[PDB]
Amino acid sequence: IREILKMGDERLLRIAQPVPSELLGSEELQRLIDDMFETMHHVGGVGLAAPQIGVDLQLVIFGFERSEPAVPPTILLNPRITPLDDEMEEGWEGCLSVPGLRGAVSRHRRIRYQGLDPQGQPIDRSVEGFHARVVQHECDHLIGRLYPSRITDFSKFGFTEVLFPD
Ligand code: NI
Ligand code: NI
Repeated sequence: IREILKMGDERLLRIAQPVPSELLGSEELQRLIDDMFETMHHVGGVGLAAPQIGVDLQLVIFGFERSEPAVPPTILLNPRITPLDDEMEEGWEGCLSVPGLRGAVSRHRRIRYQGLDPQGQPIDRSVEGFHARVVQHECDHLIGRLYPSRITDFSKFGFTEVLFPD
């Protein structure tokens, strides 16, 4: 469990450093991953960027699956996103660095993403809808973008208890 930096901290604005080839498969890289999962499981989030705990590395984790749009548990390093078409889809987002709030954000509906897993094996997936949304959201942290900077319709930005009574 680690401190989630909250919006306004200048560490969330960094352009993150690539993970060095040298740490691929290293113990230090494992501790970080473990902390990130423990921290994300504890505050009940769907995803987490290393910069959100003030670690300046292109490293994100995400994964959603319970009684019900599932997303596989993934550890993506040094990622790179390619939109597959011009189609956009609005949907609800929150974030642990912006507690108390939700916003509607329009994202690419279909992406390819590529990167490395923690042992340096390449990742290369084509995804749509929610899975595509989460990856776009987490990769924004690595270029110092939080989701309010992405909102086009501020009629749908507000406090969670006000937008969602239940
Ligand atoms: Ni190197
Ligand atoms: Ni986030």
